[PDB]
Amino acid sequence: ASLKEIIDELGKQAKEQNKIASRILKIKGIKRIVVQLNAVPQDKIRYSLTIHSQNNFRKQIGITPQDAEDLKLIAEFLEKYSDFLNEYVKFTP
Amino acid sequence: ASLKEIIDELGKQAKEQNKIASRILKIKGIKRIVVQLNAVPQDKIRYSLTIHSQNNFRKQIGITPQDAEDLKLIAEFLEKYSDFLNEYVKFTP
Repeated sequence: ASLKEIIDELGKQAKEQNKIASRILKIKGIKRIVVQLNAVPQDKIRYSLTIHSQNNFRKQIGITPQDAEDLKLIAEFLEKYSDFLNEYVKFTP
Repeated sequence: ASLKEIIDELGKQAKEQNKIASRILKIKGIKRIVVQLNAVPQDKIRYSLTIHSQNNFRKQIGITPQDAEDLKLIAEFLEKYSDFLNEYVKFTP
């Protein structure tokens, strides 16, 4: 599944259910942080990326120094898809 | 306030109160993401860094492509202090 494909599936699902539709993005090279894409309905669908631990998935992530490389890789993912994303979808304000 | 100084103040406060003691870390160059250091008591004090939005401070942050640079700067902060931190404190597992 390409990013676009996941976007499209999560938008569809969120629209049909009128609730948050989420999916883990399998970004290469990330060791510990789990990245999840969410489609959030309002009126309208808005997207966000949330980060998560493995150990306490539903809780808020507690970052440690060992997450530095993961964080850079998330940053790089965002830049690589930035132009596409900003044309293709709208994010939570 | 140096990092060590904030660490020491948050450890002291968390120990005296038996509850989470938090403080925003004023890391230079970060535009939007708010970084907060937390001291969490168990038995023992464990530290975490959490990230936050300005707009929905208490909610979970929804990352967007515009946060890429902030994320890199957090990564760089973590690497710059990594050796000190891993000697000086213990993190949430």
